[PDB]
Order: sequence, then C-alpha cells, then structure tokens
Amino acid sequence: GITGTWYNQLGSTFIVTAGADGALTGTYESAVGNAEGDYVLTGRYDSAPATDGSGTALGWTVAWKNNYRNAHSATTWSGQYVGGAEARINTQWLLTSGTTEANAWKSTLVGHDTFTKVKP
Amino acid sequence: GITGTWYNQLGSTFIVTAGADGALTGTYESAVGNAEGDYVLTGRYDSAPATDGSGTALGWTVAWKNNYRNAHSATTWSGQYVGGAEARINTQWLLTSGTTEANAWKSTLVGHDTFTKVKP
Amino acid sequence: GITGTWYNQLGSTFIVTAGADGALTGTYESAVGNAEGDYVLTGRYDSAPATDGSGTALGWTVAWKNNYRNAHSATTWSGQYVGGAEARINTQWLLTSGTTEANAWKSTLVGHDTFTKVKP
Amino acid sequence: GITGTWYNQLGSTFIVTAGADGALTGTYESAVGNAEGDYVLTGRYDSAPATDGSGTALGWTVAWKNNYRNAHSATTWSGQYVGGAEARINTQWLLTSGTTEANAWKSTLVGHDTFTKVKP
Repeated sequence: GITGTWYNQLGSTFIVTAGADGALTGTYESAVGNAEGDYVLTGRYDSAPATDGSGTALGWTVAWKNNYRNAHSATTWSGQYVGGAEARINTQWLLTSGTTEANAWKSTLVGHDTFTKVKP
Repeated sequence: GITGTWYNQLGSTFIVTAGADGALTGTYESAVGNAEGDYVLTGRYDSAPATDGSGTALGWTVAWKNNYRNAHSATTWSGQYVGGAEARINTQWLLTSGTTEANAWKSTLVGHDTFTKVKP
Repeated sequence: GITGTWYNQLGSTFIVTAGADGALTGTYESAVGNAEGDYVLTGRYDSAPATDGSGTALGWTVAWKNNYRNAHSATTWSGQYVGGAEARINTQWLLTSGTTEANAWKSTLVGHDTFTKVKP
Repeated sequence: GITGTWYNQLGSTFIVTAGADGALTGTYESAVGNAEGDYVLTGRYDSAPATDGSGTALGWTVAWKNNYRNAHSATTWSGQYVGGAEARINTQWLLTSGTTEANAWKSTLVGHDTFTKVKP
C-alpha cells in the first residue's frame, strides 16, 4: 500500500508508484531548501516483507536538479512503511552536496521525516 | 566518469550506469551482511554538476531482496563522485531493517563507504 | 532552562545539571535496549547561546555500563535545547557497540529523540 | 590505553584522560570549521570491554565555545577504541547547531573520523 501521495511534517509532498517488482518511481516537491517545483525520485522497497507485523523496508533518492533550480545536492531517505489506520513511512535521511575536498567534511546533513497519507 | 564498476573498502562491488537524465541504474553485490548474489540498484545523480572543482552529488538505494534472499531491509548511500587520477564515490549510508513498532528504535544502522575504480 | 528532568518519546528519563562553564552532568535511565538502572551522563552545552531565537547546541554521552549491566556500547545525543511554553531538547543519536573488526561495518545505529519536560 | 593524544585524518588534535571509572576528560583542537584554540571535551567509555578482541565503545561531546570563538554548535563523536600496533579510534560524528525553528531541519552535519596515535 505504498503507491500514492505522501506528506511529511514539514509540508513536503511526494507521489510514488511501487511496482510489483520493488521499483519506486515518482515525484518529490520539497517545502524546504533550495528547491522549486517537482523533482524526480527513484528508489527500492521490499516487495515481500515479513508477515509478522513488521514494516516494509524502503529507500529513495532525489537529486536536486530539475527545470527550475540545480542545488547541486541529493537526498536519500532510508526507512520503512507501516500499514493500518495510521499508516506512516518513517525515515532517516542524508543530504549530500558536491563540495571541494576542503569542504567535504561538512557535505552531509542528516535528519528524520515522518510521512503520512494526509497533510500535517 | 560515474558509469562503470566500483569497489568499496570491504569487498563489495557496484556496477552502475549513469543516464543523461540524471538516472542511476545497476546491480550491487555485498561482501557483508545478509546478502548473496546481485541486487537491483536505483538512484539519481546531478547531471549538471558545478564547474568549481566540486564533487558530483548522487545517491542510490538497494533493497536486499533478490531471487535467493530477502533480508527485509534496504540501504541508501548518499555521497558525491570525485574525479582525478584517483576517482572516488564518497558516501555515507543508512541501512534500515523492517521491524516491529517496539523495535523501531534500533531499526537503522549508519556507516560510510569509499568506492574506488580498482579492487581493494 | 536545561537543568532538570527530561522525558523522551519512548519512556526514557534524563536528569541533567547544566554547569556555568558549559558542563553537562547527570544520570539516564533507558526504557529500551540492553539497559537497567541509572547510567552516568556527561556532556557539554553552549553556555552563551545566540539571542536571535536560535536553539542551544548541546551533546552528551552515556556508556551503558553501571553496577548491574554492561552492554559494551555507548550512545551520543547531539541536539539543541528549545525554549517556549513547550521546551524541548531536540536530538539525533548514534549508538555504537564494541565489535570485532569483521563486524565493525554494522557497529553503529542512528536515531532521533525528543525530550520534553513532561511524561509521555 | 585510551589516555593520551590522538589525531584524526584532517589534522585535528585531541588529548584525553580515561578515568578508571569511565570518565573521558580533555581538550580538542579542531583543524576545520569555525574554531580557534583548544575546546573542552567530556564523554564516556566502556571501562570493562569484551575480552574477545572487540573494541571499547566510547563517546564524547565538544561544545564549540571557548575564549576565542563561539560557533554556537556542538559535535558528539560515537565510536570504539581498538588496541594493538595500529591502534585507532574509529568514530561517527554529529555536529548540531542552534537554529531557529525554520532552519532546524538542516541543523545537523554527519561525518566520520579515524583517530590514530600519530599524525597523518
């Protein structure tokens, strides 16, 4: 039940299709950072998860280049999907920027997002 | 630059194809963890990187399910490709396992990987 | 502001004393993991925070050894204290277990914690 | 064998004493960021680690305020010590800054450092 629209706490929006194979493909609209419009997203998910109640592991990447801006950065979300009345995708994320060698050490931001099927 | 076979510090291999559109595709074989054989890889990279000597932002995911195993988990690498005599893909990763709600707190491991174009 | 008893989202408690010098001292009791009883806590915080409405940078460590248990691991929380009607300590943490070299790759878990001044 | 001077790959220097109890106390000189001089560091370590070859879990915090600058930030290192000819402390780190609420999402940098008993 991953296919559809999801909203994080910060008002960001993404749409995705979860293929029967394990493909995640869709769009991400970010409500923060140097971003404007929709950005392509692609990732993977466990298409045959544990049947003991455990969530479904997944992950996806968005490169912050589109027709509007190019932040020269990229975020990957790593987390799991959990079904039910209060369905949510809980993730941790890493945002790496292209940096010179001198600045590499501070190239990566880390955060956490919680996505739900309704807006905050 | 990015397209080709890559090797990390631990014995893992990473064969990737960089699309003109910013797409990352390929297969991954992990030397560690609950894995064996090839796994699908999907990601994105900045197809118009800055020209100031900055690295090239990218990310990809691998879900650890293939025809032989399912670890009920996914790893995302977030990083930057760096050129030179010694080109590298410089990454940090998160590995999230599908868990129950009462084990969600210890769901995600974090680490780093350096990919070089020659075997360790 | 920071000195006092704090509670996270999972049932853990965090009693801390903020020194004038920037020192953080106290005891922690974890509701999760390989833990029971009180554990020593030591850390630091910015004793001269900016006045522009910014949070107050801080961090502390707890090694999971006390007179009753030893989990051969340590957790560091990195975060910022935020004032208001609803003061919070906003954190991300890394939990590193002592491992063998061939398990060093899966040594560290990453997560986040929100500490409030009232019980969950 | 933690007590003494350690150098990371980036030329940073720290000195520490590991008390028989589990106390880490000392100084950190950073070779990167908005830092000048020595900064106080405090943390914890496992003072009775596993006797199977496993490393010794530890963690420490530095608040980036001293007599020279105040970056209004703080780093926590989480990792393990490993003895032997090639002794090293391998860590992951989190650098949180005080931010307004609007900017909290990007308040934390993440990296990895490897410390040795001799300079790079």
